[PDB]
Amino acid sequence: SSRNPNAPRQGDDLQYRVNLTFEEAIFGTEKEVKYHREAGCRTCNGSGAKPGTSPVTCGRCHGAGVINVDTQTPLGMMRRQVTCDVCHGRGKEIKYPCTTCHGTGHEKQAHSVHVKIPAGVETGQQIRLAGQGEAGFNGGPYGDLYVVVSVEASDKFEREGTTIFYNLNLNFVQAALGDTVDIPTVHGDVELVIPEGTQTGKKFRLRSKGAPSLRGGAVGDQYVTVNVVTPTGLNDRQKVALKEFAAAGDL
Ligand SMILES: [Zn+2]
Ligand SMILES: [Zn+2]
Repeated sequence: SSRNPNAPRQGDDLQYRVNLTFEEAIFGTEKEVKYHREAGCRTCNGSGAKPGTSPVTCGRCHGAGVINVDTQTPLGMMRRQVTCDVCHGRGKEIKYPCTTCHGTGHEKQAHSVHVKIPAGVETGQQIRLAGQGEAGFNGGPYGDLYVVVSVEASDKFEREGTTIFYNLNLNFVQAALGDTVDIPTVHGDVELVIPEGTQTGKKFRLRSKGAPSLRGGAVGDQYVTVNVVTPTGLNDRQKVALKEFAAAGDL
């Protein structure tokens, strides 16, 4: 959005997709990220000239970057500026460019970054790290680095925001008579008491066993949801107990 062709301009942004485990995301964590950015030659100090040589005033534009283009009218003179045949900038140290960056002041560096992942992130949350990402032009600023969280599934839990979700399979006997089960939690295990008579679908709410909130909130909750499993692959002693169960209870 500026007419000066050699105006300063910010470098390209970068994106890193970082893979987390279910729990890494629930809690905090930290990673070092290794990658190759374009950074700006340390070998030439940013000007693409063999050290001990120098950019020099242009052998056409005479230090202007532009060629005045003057045309005689009846009433006067027309001046058109067109950007220089050669330098397109200011100087012209092209006879001796830096060896590594082939003249443009930008070296492929190897870079590493220390990232605090705050507790509670979900897949697709981004973090902006200001300095990182690619080199600016004509002395402009450095790009930003953007990491997107990508969270791996759990074998036990589903999640959504602060809330954790666990399904409990109960058998008929446990459902009818009640029972006490150990319930997995991202914070460790928790004993839960199942009343006698539990209907399938029942939702139990464990307070503050869910995920920490990004926006300063208190920890969320883990909701346990009961599923009653019909039994299958039943031997004859088992089918007798049930037929005998049926009879006891229509008497
Ligand atoms: Zn260089
Ligand atoms: Zn020139």
